[PDB]
Amino acid sequence: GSLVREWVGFQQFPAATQEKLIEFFGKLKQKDMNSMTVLVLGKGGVGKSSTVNSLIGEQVVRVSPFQAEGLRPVMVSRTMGGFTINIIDTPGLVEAGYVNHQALELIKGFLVNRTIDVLLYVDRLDVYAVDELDKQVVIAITQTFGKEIWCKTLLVLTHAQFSPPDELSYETFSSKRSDSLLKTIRAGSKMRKQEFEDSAIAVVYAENSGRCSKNDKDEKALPNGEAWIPNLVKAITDVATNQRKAIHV
Ligand SMILES: Nc1nc2c(ncn2[C@@H]2O[C@H](COP(=O)(O)OP(=O)(O)O)[C@@H](O)[C@H]2O)c(=O)[nH]1
Ligand SMILES: [Mg+2]
Repeated sequence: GSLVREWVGFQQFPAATQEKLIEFFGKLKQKDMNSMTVLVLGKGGVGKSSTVNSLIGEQVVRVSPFQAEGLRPVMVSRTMGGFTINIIDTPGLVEAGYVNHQALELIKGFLVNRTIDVLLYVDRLDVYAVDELDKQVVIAITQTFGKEIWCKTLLVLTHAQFSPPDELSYETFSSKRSDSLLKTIRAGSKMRKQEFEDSAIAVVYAENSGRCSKNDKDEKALPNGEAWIPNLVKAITDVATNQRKAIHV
């Protein structure tokens, strides 16, 4: 009785987002790609589940303030028009004051005979933190995966609609928060520091909350003004298309 699931969530996205999303995917189909596997890593409570639930369009993955449990990666697979998109929602990687290696390989296991196209690294925008337990996370990642991971990676900051209190210019605030994070990755995963500049990772901002508010065509927009879901897949898409090796060997 099961083959996969009909992306009922898509029919749910506003028109401008539907037709925009139909474009990006149309690209892969033509490049002989009728599937896309996205992974999602990061610390707990950053907004992995919230975001995935956002992209697919339904309540697939469960969100939670206390994301101290979980402990087993779930894959979400929806299809339509002959195209299949799947996201792997990985459990938090920080387990009480430190990286959780138990689960980190539990992830490395979930994907043994698989192929990854895009990896999403999430953290929160509303954080001003010089997080270095952070620097740890960035290491463990390169430890399990490695060289290919960051080239096929993307940085997502959630709570993209965080009004920086008492001091301004969300743009002056956003970058410092993006830069450092990028900086921690260029530096943390030792390989990249000079070469980092060679390819560049890039960032995408997201606002999963139901209070995000809209725009002309009723699609979740950022303060910046554009739709984050639509342009977010654009990114997952460009990365899925650029022919680097993929999480391999
Ligand atoms: N990602 C995200 N979470 C938000 C946002 N606004 C509020 N939240 C809250 O932060 C929590 C994130 O939970 P979840 O995504 O499950 O964390 P995960 O463990 O990384 O998957 C939710 O319970 C939301 O109530 C937002 O813009 N983005
Ligand atoms: Mg989760």
